[PDB]
Amino acid sequence: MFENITTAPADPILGLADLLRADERPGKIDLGMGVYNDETGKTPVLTSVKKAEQYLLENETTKNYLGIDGIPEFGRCTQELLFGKGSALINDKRARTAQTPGGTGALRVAADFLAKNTSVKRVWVSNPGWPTHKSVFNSAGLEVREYAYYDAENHTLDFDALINSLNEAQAGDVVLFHGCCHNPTGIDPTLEQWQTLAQLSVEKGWLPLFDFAYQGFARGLEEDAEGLRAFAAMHKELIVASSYSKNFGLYNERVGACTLVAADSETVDRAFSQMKAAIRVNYSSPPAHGASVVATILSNDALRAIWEQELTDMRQRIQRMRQLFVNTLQEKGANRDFSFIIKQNGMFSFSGLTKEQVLRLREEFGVYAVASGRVNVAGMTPDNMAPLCEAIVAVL
Amino acid sequence: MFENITTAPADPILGLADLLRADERPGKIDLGMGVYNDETGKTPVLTSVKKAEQYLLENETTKNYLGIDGIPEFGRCTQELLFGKGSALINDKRARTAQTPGGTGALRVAADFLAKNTSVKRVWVSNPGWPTHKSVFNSAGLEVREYAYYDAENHTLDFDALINSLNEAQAGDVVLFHGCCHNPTGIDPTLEQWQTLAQLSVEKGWLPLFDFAYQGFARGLEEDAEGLRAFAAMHKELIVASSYSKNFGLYNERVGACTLVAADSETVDRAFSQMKAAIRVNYSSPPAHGASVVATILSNDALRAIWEQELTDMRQRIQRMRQLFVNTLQEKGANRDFSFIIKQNGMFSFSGLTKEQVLRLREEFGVYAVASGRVNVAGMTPDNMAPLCEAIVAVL
Ligand SMILES: *Cc1c(COP(=O)(O)O)cnc(C)c1O
Ligand SMILES: *Cc1c(COP(=O)(O)O)cnc(C)c1O
Repeated sequence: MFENITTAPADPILGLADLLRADERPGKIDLGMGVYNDETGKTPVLTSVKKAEQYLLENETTKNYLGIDGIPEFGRCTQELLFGKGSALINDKRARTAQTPGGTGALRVAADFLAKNTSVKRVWVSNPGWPTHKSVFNSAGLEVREYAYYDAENHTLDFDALINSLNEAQAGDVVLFHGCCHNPTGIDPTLEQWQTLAQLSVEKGWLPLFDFAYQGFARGLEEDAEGLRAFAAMHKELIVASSYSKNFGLYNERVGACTLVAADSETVDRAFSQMKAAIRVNYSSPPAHGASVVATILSNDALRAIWEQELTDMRQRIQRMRQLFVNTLQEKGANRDFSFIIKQNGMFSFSGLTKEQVLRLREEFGVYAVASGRVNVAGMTPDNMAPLCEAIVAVL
Repeated sequence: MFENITTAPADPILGLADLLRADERPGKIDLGMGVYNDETGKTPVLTSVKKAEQYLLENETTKNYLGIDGIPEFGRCTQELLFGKGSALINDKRARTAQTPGGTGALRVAADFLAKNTSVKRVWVSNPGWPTHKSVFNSAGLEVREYAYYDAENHTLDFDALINSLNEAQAGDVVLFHGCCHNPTGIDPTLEQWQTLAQLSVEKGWLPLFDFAYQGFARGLEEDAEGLRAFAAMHKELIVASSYSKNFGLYNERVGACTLVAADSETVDRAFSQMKAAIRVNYSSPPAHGASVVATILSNDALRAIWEQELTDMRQRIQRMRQLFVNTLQEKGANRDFSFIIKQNGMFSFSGLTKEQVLRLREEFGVYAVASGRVNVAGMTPDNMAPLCEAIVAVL
């Protein structure tokens, strides 16, 4: 039965891991996958997380199955983090949250839910964008369409082209937006642009689907959610797929959530029962450990304070590497101006390097980036900055 | 968009949890979901697990993403547990294992893999059986067919009817077998019957898919895998979905595996790349905690010894509750003979109660069982045995 199965094409992002371990030479620099590194080039477990794990080890009395939607406290805390402490969506009980295995798992659950319970046939994603989006929605039987977003010549958000691109989107179509720290451009809409988009969305009857994997990496927890909250004030329905992989450094514990919002509590509950049905035939119930860590931290004043400071330190170290990167590039004979990199937020930098330049950096310099020219700034340290910039200057 | 979504039908097994919390009266007895309870009626964390979690808390240095297939040690140890220490399947590198979120997650991964990478169109499951099987395979677009299995009049495995039922199965069809502790009959084929089945399977060209969620609950770790090993000796290809939810008491951490076997290493690797592609568009990579606990225990001689003894104690307590159940039933005026319950292995008892009797036990006695008449013996304690048997005798 398996004689004729064909080898699967490598993943443009996940596949980098395979090439890295395969490469033996020393001095390799991993600027591929979006993982935070500290000044020493390691991805440590946060102190707040270690303390929460300590608490769980001493107070946990059973590993008995969680409900299909997961830990309730986790859901409450996630909703507060997304919509704000005293949000009306929470007061009117218009939102339902299912704990899922990572933000990717939330997208999959959203995809299966939409495919068999609604008339949705098309999902609009940005270009440039995150490849996994297309792969996940296509796997559920939904077609993916792309909308313009980036002005490569001016290194800015091409709002005009974005709006014109979306005019081709019909009512009932799903439009996916990155909450903040757009992957991979790092360029987000201003509050006024978000407001215009929220207004345009209601008017044309689109179903907003927010992918929120970097809350806290742009400006702050509350500020980074302003766009989403702008939409939530106008819309009766929406979907939010969020992840705690980066802001909690819980990558491998797979901690995320899929939040559903409807016009009222009876409608959301009815729709949510079908979301649970989708989860039931996938992994049944979610993994407790990671989500339990998040709930413990967010619900304990002391731990939350420590975590929030650790998040701030991560955001600040990336900002510093971002400025050291630009300076070191020009300092070593940078062919052109890379000041546009300072205005990008998040872990990445959409450098503008071509596919061949990225390939060359990999083969003769041992520097790994994504073929799109996306580099992980969070992967830069004071130690690898010099050799890193020297390789880039050599391929320009 | 969500105005007209219909409420999802309740799950025959998972739904019991919702009715239990909704029921306020005291004295409720949960004999529904397959979860182990100790003499006190609680589902404790195993001591070996607590020790492994202790080790992880002190030695873990990062939560960085695991590869798509999970922790390699976990896979190695899982293969050894399934096929035996020095198995030829392991020597010839004919098997590939992906760590998955629970045994249900492994089934889903197997389902998606088969649906888009092979000609498989039909999956054969037993009747009586486990409802989630049909739901998972149907969700992937595969049709489910049922084969006879139980002799309700003699409380035995109707081998004749099983064979005749499967003659309608064509080559290229998938046939699902429960490794041991058949859910819900608790009646497994003898070694000789397994051998006959392995022989019949090869001859008719079926693709075996084993669901192994109770290894160690029938007779022992090695003995419980004899059937599977009988098949693995004859077949060139097969699939095994296993779970550590019960034998490790790690229900909510979602620890399972999907093992693929092919004629040779180049074929399995090629086919496995497509299995990873299936996982990639679902949850990306698996949750580390639970699987890391399992790997730690199985690879440490000291911890493994403690765990194995804890497994033995669980199996033995269930056997004792099984005999106390029968005695207490006749002792209180049991209408008929329930000695057939002693010969069933695993956590359950296929009692023979009708749907109405089960409904009545629930509504006026507060005793919860599955509509199929399946009762969780592992949920019985010396404390609830009396009231439990009195309710059952009243509905007979
Ligand atoms: C990292 C990321 C996610 C989710 O990641 P998980 O590891 O699955 O939690 C989702 N969307 C984008 C754009 C991301 O960068
Ligand atoms: C319990 C069980 C499983 C898997 O359970 P998970 O909780 O998903 O690990 C699979 N098949 C049967 C027949 C089971 O009883």
